[PDB]
Amino acid sequence: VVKRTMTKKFLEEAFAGESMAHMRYLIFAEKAEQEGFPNIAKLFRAIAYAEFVHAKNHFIALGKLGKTPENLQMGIEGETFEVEEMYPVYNKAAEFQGEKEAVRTTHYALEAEKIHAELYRKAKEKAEKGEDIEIKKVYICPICGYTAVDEAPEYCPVCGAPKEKFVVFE
Amino acid sequence: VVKRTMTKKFLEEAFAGESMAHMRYLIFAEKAEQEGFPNIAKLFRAIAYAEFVHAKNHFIALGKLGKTPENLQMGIEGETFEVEEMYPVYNKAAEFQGEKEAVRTTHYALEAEKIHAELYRKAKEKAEKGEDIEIKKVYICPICGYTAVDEAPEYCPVCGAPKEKFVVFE
Ligand SMILES: [Zn+2]
Ligand SMILES: [Zn+2]
Ligand SMILES: [Zn+2]
Ligand SMILES: [Zn+2]
Ligand SMILES: [Zn+2]
Ligand SMILES: [Zn+2]
Repeated sequence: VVKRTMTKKFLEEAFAGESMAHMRYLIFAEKAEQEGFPNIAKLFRAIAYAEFVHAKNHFIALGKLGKTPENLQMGIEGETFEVEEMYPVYNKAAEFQGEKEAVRTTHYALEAEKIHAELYRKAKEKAEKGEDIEIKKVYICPICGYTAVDEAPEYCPVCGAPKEKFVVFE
Repeated sequence: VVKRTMTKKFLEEAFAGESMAHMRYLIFAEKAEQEGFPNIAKLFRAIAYAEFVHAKNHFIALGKLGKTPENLQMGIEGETFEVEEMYPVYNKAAEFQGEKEAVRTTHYALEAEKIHAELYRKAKEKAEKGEDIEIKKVYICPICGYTAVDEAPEYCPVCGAPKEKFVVFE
């Protein structure tokens, strides 16, 4: 595990850097597909996986990967900071600054993070007792990121998108 | 498209935070499966996808998504900063501070990014004049992120991994 302050900071910044690049590339891949360059889309996804490899290495070298229950606790904390602190403030500044599109994306994010904290809380009870959770499927709204386990409403309660548009993990 | 300095800076931070959360959840997913929690892994992956939705929204609201050629150009500039500036320096700091794991992960990242810039450079050329790239397969080393198109090397020149460990994108 990395312990020297500067090196740790540098690897933290690299982890952030690799995460952003991975994310940029997945967004770019989707755009490339829409423009009819499926092979370039494949190129972006594959390189995104390389960035994931790099980020995972940095993440592990910094000692931030533990067991599933602790990982879930890190999730609960991150989500809670976003719900309670970050997004309410960013949302309010956006509104105060008349930036309507930023008011939208922060509101989309905020409502979904609320759900994530609770799901992770519920899964941690299970993991800590050595039990996997019992779930059939997860629905994600591809517009606002609204998240439902097993059953979802016919329309996204945040953005109004129809259930048929939801992304299903099963 | 967000113009106010504060809101923009906040969205940029939120995009960074969303990218890292997505990355963390993908790392946690892989760990949850290894520990025998396939459903928790499924929950990690699904939520990671929701973070992708939030980051894409912030990214688009920031005006950062263009057409494939200009997306490739932004990729090229990012890769070039990593290759020439960030990782040589982080690698040298890690070595100077005696952090051998960090020396390793920065070396791993470094060697792989050199390949990335060149491929995006090649793909941009094609994409500018309306062509998709020609190329069936991309190969990625799951240990160091080494990248090879069409044909895997007999072993990874960076980490030494057998041809057969490479992840295929086809
Ligand atoms: Zn990288
Ligand atoms: Zn979340
Ligand atoms: Zn929605
Ligand atoms: Zn989010
Ligand atoms: Zn790269
Ligand atoms: Zn390798």
